[PDB]
Amino acid sequence: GPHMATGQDRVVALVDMDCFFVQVEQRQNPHLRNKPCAVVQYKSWKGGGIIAVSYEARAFGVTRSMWADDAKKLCPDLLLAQVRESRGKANLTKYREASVEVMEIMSRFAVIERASIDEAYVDLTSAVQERLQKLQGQPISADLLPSTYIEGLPQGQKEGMRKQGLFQWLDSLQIDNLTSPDLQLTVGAVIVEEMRAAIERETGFQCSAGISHNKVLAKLACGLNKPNRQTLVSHGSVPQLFSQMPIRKIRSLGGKLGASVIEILGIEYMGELTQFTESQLQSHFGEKNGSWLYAMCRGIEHDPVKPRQLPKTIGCSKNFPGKTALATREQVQWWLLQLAQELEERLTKDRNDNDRVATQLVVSIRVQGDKRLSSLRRCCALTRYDAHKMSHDAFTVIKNCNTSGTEWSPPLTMLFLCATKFSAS
DNA sequence: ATTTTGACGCT
DNA sequence: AGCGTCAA
Ligand SMILES: Nc1ncnc2c1ncn2[C@H]1C[C@H](O)[C@@H](COP(=O)(O)NP(=O)(O)OP(=O)(O)O)O1
Ligand SMILES: [Mg+2]
Ligand SMILES: [Mg+2]
Repeated sequence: GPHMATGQDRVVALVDMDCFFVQVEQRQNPHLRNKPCAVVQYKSWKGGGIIAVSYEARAFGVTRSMWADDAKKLCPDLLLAQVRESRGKANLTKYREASVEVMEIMSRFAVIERASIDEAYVDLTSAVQERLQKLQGQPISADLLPSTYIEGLPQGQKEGMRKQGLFQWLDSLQIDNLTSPDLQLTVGAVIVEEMRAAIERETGFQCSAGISHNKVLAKLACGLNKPNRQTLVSHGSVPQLFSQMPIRKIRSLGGKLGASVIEILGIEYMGELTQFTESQLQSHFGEKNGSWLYAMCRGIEHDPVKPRQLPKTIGCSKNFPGKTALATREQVQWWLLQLAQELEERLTKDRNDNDRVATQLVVSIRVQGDKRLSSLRRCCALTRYDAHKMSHDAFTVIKNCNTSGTEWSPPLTMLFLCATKFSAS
């Protein structure tokens, strides 16, 4: 009762851009706007591989990882934008720069955690407290929440349903209580409406958001009403929401760990986890995972929003599948140089922008026939931002993988260079 | 022969 | 450190 934590101490939002790379391309090229569209990498093999899909194209069944040639079978009028190629490889600079546009806007509202190229968490707890003081007990008009869904409501047209749910929620709020978690989430949603309006006004890009008490629930909430909408998941909404929620839908449970939860416990839904003691869950999944699951299935998580707006690593990667695998020393050295030149360009820009220098170079390769994605991943010192030195050092680190008694055997099917371990500069 | 990323955990 | 998991 009075000593049972409820995980309602923070207001956390997760903002995630809608079909992000597509919107970047649609801003640049108005002919792509409001069309079935996808972003592809490469072209010669099966029309290229799709990495982002507009909602209009998703209605035809087009998905990420599809070859463009097959997507065209589902959607004959599908429009395509190609990722830039530089030095023989896909180059993601346009999307990294568009991401910075969005992150810098979000950072005006609160400190952010950059969780991917297109999404960030924000801890709105302080901002909500401030806004609740500026409010002075006044009620919250539905007009301040024009794109907000309240998960679980209404209870007892889709825009009409959205407004019915919001009306039920607001009618039940105790606006007189500055410590009420539900009121805090509501003010958080007002702030997120403002943040999302600023992103769209200042970049042209639309996004969705989740508002809840922790990162996992905010991320889950965000996807409930994509695109171009935001969703509030209250603590009270958790039992019903989790009662039919597949375990794999919760962040970190979409892979082998989640599959093992399902198999070992004989359950399907997140809510079913409440029927195990913390010790039982720790016995199956480890101390850390077990405690995390015990709290998470009750809607409780403590993972903080970390104050980090910039990536911690800067990497360059290229696969050489099938016949294109690298079988000569000239080939390996040429491609290591291509990757190192892109890396040097990005590192020099990062140093000028962000007052830091990377100090370690990680080199990773895959050899043809290896079942693992990396046959070798080894580090060396990164002492100067020079592409020829970095590529020579990478070659020195990998050269003893060549079992050729000029030739490279087995052929290399992947090269990867990554700068890590930044220090102030 | 989806690829190109990038954070964090384990030992 | 090097390897693995998870997800964008
Ligand atoms: N497997 C992959 N390989 C390469 N790039 C990928 C990728 N998955 C995503 N990206 C890139 C391209 C994506 O645009 C971007 C963000 O990924 P999301 O937020 O997971 N998906 P999006 O924003 O497109 O649609 P939604 O409205 O459902 O959020 O990351
Ligand atoms: Mg997105
Ligand atoms: Mg995303």
